[PDB]
Amino acid sequence: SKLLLNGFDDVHFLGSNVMEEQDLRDIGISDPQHRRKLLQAAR
Repeated sequence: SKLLLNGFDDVHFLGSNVMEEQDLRDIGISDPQHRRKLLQAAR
């Protein structure tokens, strides 16, 4: 039997996870203050 679904399942979940992990860290890399800290560093 193919039994491909049994394997893809673990993947179907990883997706939402990879987003939840990047969505929680993005808030810190997209913060407003970042502009003030990037301006003095880029200047």
